[PDB]
Amino acid sequence: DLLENLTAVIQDYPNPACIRDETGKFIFCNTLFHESFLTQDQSAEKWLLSQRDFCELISVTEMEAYRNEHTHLNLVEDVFIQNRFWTISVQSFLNGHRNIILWQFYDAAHVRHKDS
Amino acid sequence: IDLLENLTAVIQDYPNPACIRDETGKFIFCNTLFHESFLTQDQSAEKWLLSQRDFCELISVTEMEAYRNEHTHLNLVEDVFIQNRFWTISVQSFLNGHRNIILWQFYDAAHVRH
Repeated sequence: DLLENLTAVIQDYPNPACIRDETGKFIFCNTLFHESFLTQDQSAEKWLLSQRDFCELISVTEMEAYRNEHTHLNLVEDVFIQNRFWTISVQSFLNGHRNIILWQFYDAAHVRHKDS
Repeated sequence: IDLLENLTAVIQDYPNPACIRDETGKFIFCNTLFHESFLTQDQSAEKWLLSQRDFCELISVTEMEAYRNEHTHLNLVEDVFIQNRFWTISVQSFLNGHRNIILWQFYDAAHVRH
């Protein structure tokens, strides 16, 4: 199914990434997500809740991404986490009516905007 | 078990046009919405690309990404006019074995929060 395929992509993905469901559960976090963020033997949820400003930002972005903006690119830009600035894309995928939400973390300097 | 196969499955019925190109510039897969939005006459994606007059930046960015040895960049090519409307196109490279594949995803716009 979609979840298995997305997991396979993300686990071969060379930056931190994770998959969530509509309930806030972290379904899967890739190796680099663990190595970047989960270095206190802590759960992804505990990590998230410890990052006040980021949690507040990504919570709203994630709701916008999966409820409204399936055809818009949803980014949280230039957020400081774990001694670096990140930019995070948030995208939802449907399996039937089940939303599967992807967070992909990029170095903020590795995301470039440019007109046509 | 291919990265390419898994990625194809993810984007197949995803509600944005999206396509995958190989490192040489061949279209290797276009999703359903890509066909519906862009290939309405069953023309090749290759001919559709050649017809575009607003693709200078997209093409330049894609060439650079096609040869990258690291796969962590996201390039957003904003306000590309195709036919009669604007798209924002993201460009990402993925490792498939030892070669690169390039994913284009087509959005109505990018929404940035700080």
